[PDB]
Amino acid sequence: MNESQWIQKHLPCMREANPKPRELIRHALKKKKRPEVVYAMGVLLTLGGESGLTVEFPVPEGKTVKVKTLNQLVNGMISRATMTLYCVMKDPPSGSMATLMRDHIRNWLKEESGCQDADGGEEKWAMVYGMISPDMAEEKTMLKELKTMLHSRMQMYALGASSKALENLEKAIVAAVHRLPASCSTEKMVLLGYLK
Repeated sequence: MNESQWIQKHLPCMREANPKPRELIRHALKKKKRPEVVYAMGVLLTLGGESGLTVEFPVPEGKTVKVKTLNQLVNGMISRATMTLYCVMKDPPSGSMATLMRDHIRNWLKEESGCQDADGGEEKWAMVYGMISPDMAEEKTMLKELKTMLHSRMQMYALGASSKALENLEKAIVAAVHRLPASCSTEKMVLLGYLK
């Protein structure tokens, strides 16, 4: 229940959207996320009580087939996901089937769409980097060596180091954060929340 909050809680990129159903749709389309995901959010919204999200979506290519069973839905999502999802919105199921489709799409969004993992990419490391001079990093401490690792990571990317080399360093960083003392309990699981 409450698809908007569900979407926003579980698909981080969507928190930047105005919480209304259509606004979420206009937002993800603008951001040009994979077509499957935006259509899945459409279905999840409709099945939750929104009634005309169809006009928000670009009509996809091909025959407009109808989607009654969890079966059709799951097979249509192999090579024709957008069309099948769009067809769900356009002529929605009811009762128990609606529930099965709902839990399917929700589960799909949460664990297979790739849209549930936080922002990877360079912005990530610069963000976690700007978290260590606010922290008195002058402190007789090895927490300052984290910042020097993080600095070298951002530096390495600019200076052209391979993905493999970059990845070693990322493993080391995550290693060093785990090996931080128990008085950094909260600080640990925050840092580990941004780097997985």
